[PDB]
Amino acid sequence: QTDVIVVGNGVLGLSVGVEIARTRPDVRVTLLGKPARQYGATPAAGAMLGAFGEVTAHALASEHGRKKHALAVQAQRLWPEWIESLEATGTAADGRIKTADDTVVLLNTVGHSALDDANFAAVLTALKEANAPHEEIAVESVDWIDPDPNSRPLRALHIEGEGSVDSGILLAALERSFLQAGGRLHPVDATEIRASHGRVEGVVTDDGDFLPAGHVVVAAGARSQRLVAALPGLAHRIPRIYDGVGVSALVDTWDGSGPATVLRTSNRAFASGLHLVPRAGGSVYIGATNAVCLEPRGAASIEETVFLFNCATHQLHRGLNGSELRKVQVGSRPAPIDGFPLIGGTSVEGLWMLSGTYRDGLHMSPLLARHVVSLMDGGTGVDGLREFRPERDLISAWSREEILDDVVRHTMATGYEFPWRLPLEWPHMMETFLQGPFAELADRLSDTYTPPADLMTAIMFSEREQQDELIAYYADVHREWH
Amino acid sequence: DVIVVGNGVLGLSVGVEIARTRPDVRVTLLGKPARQYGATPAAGAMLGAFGEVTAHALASEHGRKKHALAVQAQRLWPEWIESLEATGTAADGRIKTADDTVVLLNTVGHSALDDANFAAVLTALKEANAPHEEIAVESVDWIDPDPNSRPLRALHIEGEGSVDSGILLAALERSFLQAGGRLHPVDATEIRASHGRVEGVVTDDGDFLPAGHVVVAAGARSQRLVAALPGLAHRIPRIYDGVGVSALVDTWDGSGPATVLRTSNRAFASGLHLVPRAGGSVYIGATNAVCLEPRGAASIEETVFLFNCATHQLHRGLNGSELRKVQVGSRPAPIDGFPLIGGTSVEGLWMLSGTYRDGLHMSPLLARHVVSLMDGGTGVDGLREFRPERDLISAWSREEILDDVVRHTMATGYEFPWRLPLEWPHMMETFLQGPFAELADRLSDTYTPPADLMTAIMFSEREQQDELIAYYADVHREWH
Amino acid sequence: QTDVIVVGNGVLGLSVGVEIARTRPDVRVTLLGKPARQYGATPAAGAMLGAFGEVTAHALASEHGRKKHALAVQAQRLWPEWIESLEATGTAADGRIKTADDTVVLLNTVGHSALDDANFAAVLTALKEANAPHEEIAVESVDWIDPDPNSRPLRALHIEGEGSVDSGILLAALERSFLQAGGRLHPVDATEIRASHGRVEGVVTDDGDFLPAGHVVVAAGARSQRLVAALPGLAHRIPRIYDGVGVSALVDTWDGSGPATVLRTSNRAFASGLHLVPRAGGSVYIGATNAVCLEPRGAASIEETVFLFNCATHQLHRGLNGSELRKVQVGSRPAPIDGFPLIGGTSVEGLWMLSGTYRDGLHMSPLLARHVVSLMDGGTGVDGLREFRPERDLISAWSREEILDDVVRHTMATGYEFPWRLPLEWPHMMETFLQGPFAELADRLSDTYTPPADLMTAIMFSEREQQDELIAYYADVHREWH
Amino acid sequence: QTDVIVVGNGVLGLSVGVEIARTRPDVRVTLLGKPARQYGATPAAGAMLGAFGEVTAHALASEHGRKKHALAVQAQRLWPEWIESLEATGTAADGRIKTADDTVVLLNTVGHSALDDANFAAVLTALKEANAPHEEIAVESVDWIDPDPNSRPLRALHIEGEGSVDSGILLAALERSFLQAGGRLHPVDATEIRASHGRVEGVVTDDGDFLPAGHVVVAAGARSQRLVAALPGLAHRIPRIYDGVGVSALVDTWDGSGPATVLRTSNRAFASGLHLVPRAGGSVYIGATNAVCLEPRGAASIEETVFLFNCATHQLHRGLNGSELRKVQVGSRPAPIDGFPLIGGTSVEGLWMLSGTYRDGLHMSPLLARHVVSLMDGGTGVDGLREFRPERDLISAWSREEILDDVVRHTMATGYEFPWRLPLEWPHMMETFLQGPFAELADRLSDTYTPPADLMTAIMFSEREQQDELIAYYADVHREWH
Ligand SMILES: Cc1cc2nc3c(=O)[nH]c(=O)nc-3n(C[C@H](O)[C@H](O)[C@H](O)COP(=O)(O)OP(=O)(O)OC[C@H]3O[C@@H](n4cnc5c(N)ncnc54)[C@H](O)[C@@H]3O)c2cc1C
Ligand SMILES: Cc1cc2nc3c(=O)[nH]c(=O)nc-3n(C[C@H](O)[C@H](O)[C@H](O)COP(=O)(O)OP(=O)(O)OC[C@H]3O[C@@H](n4cnc5c(N)ncnc54)[C@H](O)[C@@H]3O)c2cc1C
Repeated sequence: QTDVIVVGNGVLGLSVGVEIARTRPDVRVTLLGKPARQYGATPAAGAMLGAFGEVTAHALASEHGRKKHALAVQAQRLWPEWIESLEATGTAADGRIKTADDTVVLLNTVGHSALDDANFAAVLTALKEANAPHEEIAVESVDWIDPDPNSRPLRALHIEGEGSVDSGILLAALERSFLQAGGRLHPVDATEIRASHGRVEGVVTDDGDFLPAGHVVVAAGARSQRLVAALPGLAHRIPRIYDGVGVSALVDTWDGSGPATVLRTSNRAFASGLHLVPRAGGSVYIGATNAVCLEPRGAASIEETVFLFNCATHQLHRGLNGSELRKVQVGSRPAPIDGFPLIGGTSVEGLWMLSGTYRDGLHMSPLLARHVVSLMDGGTGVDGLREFRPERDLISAWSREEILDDVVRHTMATGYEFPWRLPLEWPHMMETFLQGPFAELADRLSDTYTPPADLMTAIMFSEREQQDELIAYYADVHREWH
Repeated sequence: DVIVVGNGVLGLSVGVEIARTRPDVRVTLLGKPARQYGATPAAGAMLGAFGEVTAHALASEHGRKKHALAVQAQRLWPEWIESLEATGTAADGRIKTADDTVVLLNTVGHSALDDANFAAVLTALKEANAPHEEIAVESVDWIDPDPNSRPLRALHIEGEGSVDSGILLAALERSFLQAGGRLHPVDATEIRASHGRVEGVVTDDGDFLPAGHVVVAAGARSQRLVAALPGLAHRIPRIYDGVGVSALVDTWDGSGPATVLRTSNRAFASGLHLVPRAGGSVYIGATNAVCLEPRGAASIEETVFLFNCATHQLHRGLNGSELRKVQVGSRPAPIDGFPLIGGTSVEGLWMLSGTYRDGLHMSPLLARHVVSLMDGGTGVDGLREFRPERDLISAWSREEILDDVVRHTMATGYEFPWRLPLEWPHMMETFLQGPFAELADRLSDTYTPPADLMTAIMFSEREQQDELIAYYADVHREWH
Repeated sequence: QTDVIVVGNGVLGLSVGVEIARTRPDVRVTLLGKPARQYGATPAAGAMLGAFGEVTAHALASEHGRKKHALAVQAQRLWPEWIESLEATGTAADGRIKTADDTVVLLNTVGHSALDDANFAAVLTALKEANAPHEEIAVESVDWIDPDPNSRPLRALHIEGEGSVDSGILLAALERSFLQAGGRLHPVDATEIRASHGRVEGVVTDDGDFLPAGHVVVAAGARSQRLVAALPGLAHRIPRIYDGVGVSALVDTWDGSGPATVLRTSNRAFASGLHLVPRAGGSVYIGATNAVCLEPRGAASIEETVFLFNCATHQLHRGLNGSELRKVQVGSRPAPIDGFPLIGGTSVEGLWMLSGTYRDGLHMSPLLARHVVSLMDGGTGVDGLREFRPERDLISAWSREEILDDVVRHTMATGYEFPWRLPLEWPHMMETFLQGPFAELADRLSDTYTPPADLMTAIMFSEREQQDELIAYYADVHREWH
Repeated sequence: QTDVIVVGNGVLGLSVGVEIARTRPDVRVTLLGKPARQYGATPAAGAMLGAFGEVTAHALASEHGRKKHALAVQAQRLWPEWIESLEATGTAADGRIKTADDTVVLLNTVGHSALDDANFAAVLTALKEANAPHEEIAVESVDWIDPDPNSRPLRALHIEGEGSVDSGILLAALERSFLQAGGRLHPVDATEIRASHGRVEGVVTDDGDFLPAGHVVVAAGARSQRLVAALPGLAHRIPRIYDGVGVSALVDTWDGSGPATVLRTSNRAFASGLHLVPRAGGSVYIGATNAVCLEPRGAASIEETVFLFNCATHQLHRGLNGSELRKVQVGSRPAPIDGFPLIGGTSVEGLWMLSGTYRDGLHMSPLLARHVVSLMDGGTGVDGLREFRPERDLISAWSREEILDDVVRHTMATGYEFPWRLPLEWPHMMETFLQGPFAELADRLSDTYTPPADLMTAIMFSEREQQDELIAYYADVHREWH
């Protein structure tokens, strides 16, 4: 037997683990990661099986964005049989993975017209282009919702067959399915990947042990690039992944009710958004904030909890105000510096990566897992994932001008989403005075690379030393690839 | 001899029609250039038929009849304007200021009014086979709202436009004089009648003017003038002052929209609209408060609310624009919610009043109706329920009005817009129901005032409530 | 038996347990209660040693209020030697009970003038009458605070020798001191007090056991009256105690700093308030909401968490916005139906109660513990606590008119404290329409008893069946005592 | 000729006209100006006799500011006898000039701490230094006011003998007193001052006439510099005066009541402020906005009317909300480009100026009139007016750094005064991004001159062509004086 080590116990690590263990009787597969799931994105997720719900005008204006969207639409088709195959290893008492079949997208005025109006139109267009079943519906026909009238939706979009899963029941089902197929769970973290003669030898663990392997799959979420970056040359050949720190909450509803569908807005300032995912047992999930952090953070800020709760109680259901808080959850969306995932092989024989999936790795997991396992078996996996190979020059999916327009719009959107109340001249004054500093920052960081808006705002408000370290990083990447 | 009492749109419109149709008779029109409490000069004005539609109005038979008359009036306006402009020159300016209207739906209001009323307007347009289109908000020209106050739906109504009310008044006066009418700039103090017939009018300079016909179109003063005649105090429904505040603004860049911009009718028959004017001016309107006594000056509250709504919901550029005039006028507000149009039990005594928000729009139809009746005709088919000598109409159940007055009260909050703890609205709804139910039960066993008047009565002095209880009891005695 | 059983493991149970064990070395004292401390007030407390800080105009306008205040002033004097005696049983690593020596009371406009202006004046007058060391200080001289300018204080009052304790370190010190003095901890709950021939026999526990005793001291917080009410006649002779559900939070500050003093407002709508209590290790405590509930609740509502966080970030320090949330805490202030504590003996020989202390049982604990132990030893304990004996007709400390004025003012204060933004006619309209329903409720409940504002609002918005049950309760109490 | 022509019929022109006519009975004094008083500051004034009420920390931090304040304190002493001398020419039935004897300054939180807190402390210090009678009073003792509780004052300062006049009754009394003393009113405007051989010959009027004179006193408000600048060399020797456009209103109060004192805040963003001046007959005056405009404007903007009304109804009396609006008034405060008035003689014999008095020309009028008449008679007038001579290099009363700090604080104050509601990170973000653009503008305008904050904000948001014209102006002034 030829040993495979999967580093990471989120949706991506476990999904690849399950696929390898089921497909490869010739391999012993060991999966690393602790039950604490420190900084874990997956346990903090609702989660929405978001393909069309995730559409933004800005994403679909780039070739790379359209390619990512096509993969999300393909992933949706795999979910019914994937769920069936995971539930089959359990019993009724393990609970149901699927919590909703459909999604309603709501349009209210608690946000920027330049994001919410543009994104609602882009979602409609993407659905029509895909010939996907959907209907614009009367807001009056949306069941369950009880918004503040001043925060109410005036348009609503029903998307058929775009639903949600319980992320906790999914994780439990993946672990159980992994064990059933002969996989071994080793509850320790990788400290170091060992390689020599251009080949992986295995992994040093944080209990001081060494585990030998012919294949190492890195699916360590936001830690994935930092782990691989220690190997020779790879610090400037694997795009950096940061922590997209997200806050969500589990609430026991006042009357034990919940909506029959996912309820969501389109993506909002700096890839945040508002949604409610149904759960069993009189619980609802509400999400979810997003802030790119240059270092990991495992606790919610006061600001994040207040913003999430204020949005949900005003825009979705005022009944949530009197509902009991059961849990505040925090996890790190793996946020790639060039805005696209890191999926496939490396220049190191037997070294694979599955990371940088940001807001929709959980949704894409069955497709991504099958792609990487096909590559490991000498196949070509899924068409169109070649552009997202982990060992690459940074992608430039947008012009600097497009990103500078976007970062100012997203900054203004943090105001409109609050929502603020300002003198009417103040917004245009702030727009005018935001342009110059962001243009200056972009010019200073690099002659060739521009970070997307989500990362550019984090860099703008970081320490001088952190900005200078990123200037050096971008210059070493340019040197490596040009 | 014919005497028209009142120099608003209704008095002058009937004056012009009489003078043009009866060249053998002397027609004299009373009223002063000051136009004290005058509704017409304070109007934009919108030729609002479909724009005026509410779910609540169209749920009553009387409301559907009023709406049918508004739709009929629209058809008369192009030829009416042509006939008034024909008596003038290019230099008098144009009566028509816009051909079309855009209705905007934003969330700066109550869902129970704005969502219901937008759906009712759409249905009314489709039922009437009126040309209209739901349009993308992005395609509405000129507007620059606060994003948190922006519309998410917009409705283009073709051939529903606006007039300059000042140029209309000047054109009516000029057309009246051209047709042989006489303007006598004094007020009527008293209508003289004996042996069941009008003799004429005593004026406030002490003179007596004889007449075979007296047409009362004195706006909110109309019923008080006729109520002095024997028996008529409890046979002519009372008319109150629907005090409205509007403003003329010189825009920062001299621009204006090509269409009327408006919301549907809001709390207590207020609303937000912009009517285009010539010369880099726009009209913004308009507040509404039923007052048991007349008021000729704007409150601070009314000016701030009108300006706040226009700058946030229509165009932030209006914030830096110059205020040219704050206008105040009294919408004639009938106690039973419907106009007073036609003849009386007194031979030669006619009334044209109680038109509230849309007398100006209905004026050519109403003028032609009353002139047809004066000539022995039957005028316009659907006006019979709105005869001025009547028992008070009960167009809605007490329950419907109690639901409406609580919704309108809550709408004053959502329209501000307020920011409150989330439990407060349901708490206020619960504690508003009892007092309004108690007031309604106390006022009368049979009559219920509509929401606009019920809120004014709720917050009036005990003595004013008791006087209204006596009024309602004397009306019941008279008609039952 | 000369055995003593203390029922409850909060500050009051443990404080009386320690005093009994130290003063009666020949007797076995057993203390009941579980480490979970379900609904526990003490673990959720900051806690402030609040005497002058707790002063309201409304409390000091009643004879009973002035008597309660005199006891709080007396309790303050006991704290230095009490803390010394508790720390003496531990070592350096157990940490310090005292976290601050002084308090600053802040006056801002994020509240009702009828509460905050009246209460600030009452605190000043109480300090001057007691000849207590204090100073009105310039707001600019208050260290650490960084309020939103629109939420800033314009007056500030320094109170010397009014400080705070770490409630967690206090509980650990009381348990350790109890063991050191020969006390036994039995981690089970009392289900039933056994009595016959007018005398306590002991306690049935929830593991089915029977523990014999000559003395039973009930300090079970908000459960105290429900436990004793099962004994013959006592349902209408021991005033009911409800749950004053309070939400607080532990925050790790952005820079590890904290204030050197307690920072607080005066008591606000329905005995809520805003305060920050210093803690060791770069943590601060923020508190604290209050809602009287007719049934217990062990979880924070969304509303409570948002209100607490919004007040602290605007009125105390905007830096708390970016600070990490470590814990949301929930506990039940024991809320007596007649507004005064239940301290002393009963008509049942050997049955004692220490409860109904609402906002300041922790502060009064050393005085209350010494009072009850003196009574148990045949003394008269502390002068002025005989009015607060647990077996009594309901106190009527205020006229019905005073309470109706108070409940409308407190209702309006929930608006001003938010703070709301309303059309200027709405407040007077709401005041006018609130008076009638509260007058009607008060008249319907009883001809003789009026619940204080905090309880009256809970009864106003309770189910018809709960109102009717309270009407019957008040009628059975009147029958028993008249 | 020994004939005197006064150009201007505001408080300054009429005050100097009265003093000349009374002191020189042997000479013909003619006063020009029309009853419309186009752009007139005086008729739009309340007016407050503001000396201590006008104190700001920023003004008193400069030597020129302390000199201006000393003149305001000296002017206050003249008012009782000045009023007596004007009322003596009339009867009871002419009405009373004085409408209040005293002023209450209110401190609320509807503003920037960096202006309102600093200015309240500066007012207190200035009063103590001048030995002026005053008292800090309980807010509860301020009669009449009925603020929104969230907008209420927490501190109040009673200033004795700092009152108000009815500006309309003052103008009528000055005209009557002028005629009584032999003055002639000629209701036309001056178009041109004629001078040759370094001496005034007289004035061309806008009806084409020529009026000869040995003395011409220019008190034409904001038109005063434009009139004199036409004479040879004077275009860069007389500092420019702009229009400080101010909006005020007359309101008939709901019940005919008014306060017994002036009610005011200290000066606020860009020399705006909130005040109520009592009037006879159930009327109150409310003021007053301020905006420096590079061209005159005779109509109120929507923004100005809403801001004035919102502040008065929330911060002074909610009863004003239901009160009737009688008149919106607009006048131009003469706003000198270097921040100080233009008072005294010129290089042209017999040519005098009284202008650039901004917020307190009306208050200073009796002192300024006496100063100019003393100079015309060969005296030295009032001590300390020498720096404010009209023919001068632009004053630099503050460092560029002081003005840049001030303009950012005033910009932020437009937010806090609204008052806005924003996410807590936004204010520091806006402060950071406002500094650079104002620093850049200041550096670009001139190497030596810096406009005060009120003018700098108007220049920042003016057209490029208007900025360039001001750069040229500053360079021509530097050339003339260096
Ligand atoms: C703010 C506002 C906005 C409006 N907007 C619109 C709009 O968009 N569309 C629309 O269709 N309509 C609008 N209206 C007007 C509405 O249609 C009215 O119902 C209509 O204008 C009433 O006309 P009237 O001639 O009956 O009354 P008025 O216009 O009030 O004319 C009555 C006249 O009679 C005079 N008078 C009083 N007593 C006497 C007496 N004793 N003798 C002689 N004369 C006397 C008065 O001084 C007055 O000039 C608006 C009104 C207001 C106040
Ligand atoms: C948010 C908040 C903030 C506060 N802040 C302050 C402050 O700043 N200053 C101050 O002085 N005080 C403060 N307090 C506390 C206040 O003084 C309380 O009145 C006091 O803590 C009550 O103590 P207790 O021991 O009576 O009750 P608790 O602390 O409730 O203890 C009772 C214990 O008995 C247990 N129990 C219940 N039933 C049984 C049973 N059948 N058998 C055995 N055990 C049982 C419970 O689980 C619980 O642990 C605060 C409280 C809250 C909720």
